[PDB]
Amino acid sequence: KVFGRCELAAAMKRHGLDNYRGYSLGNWVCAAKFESNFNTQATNRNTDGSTDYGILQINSRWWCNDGRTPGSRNLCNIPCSALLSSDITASVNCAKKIVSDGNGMNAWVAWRNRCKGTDVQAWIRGCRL
Repeated sequence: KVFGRCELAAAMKRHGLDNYRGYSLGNWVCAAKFESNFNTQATNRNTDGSTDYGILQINSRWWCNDGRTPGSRNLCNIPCSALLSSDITASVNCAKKIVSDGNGMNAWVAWRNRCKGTDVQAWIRGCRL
């Protein structure tokens, strides 16, 4: 599924991401835009044998099990395929753990390259939240 910008913002605010750990809703919507362009089925294989899954591109090396990532851990205790659902619940709950893993939102490279330090409030424009 491909979320409209405000549609995703609503879904995220609904799952408690607005201001979570000090990160405004805009930060999350912006991370989502550049990590997967709001596509829940988005996937990117990495050169280290891992794969990034879903709307927030969660990595299989440490966060979910896809059965084909060497020395992989499953800290979020879920199959990576669960991160490809139209329901973002799984991704959000896993994301909540990642953002508290000692690097803030820096865990998402796209957020770091395209959202950090910017006027992220613009990603929430036009949304009746």
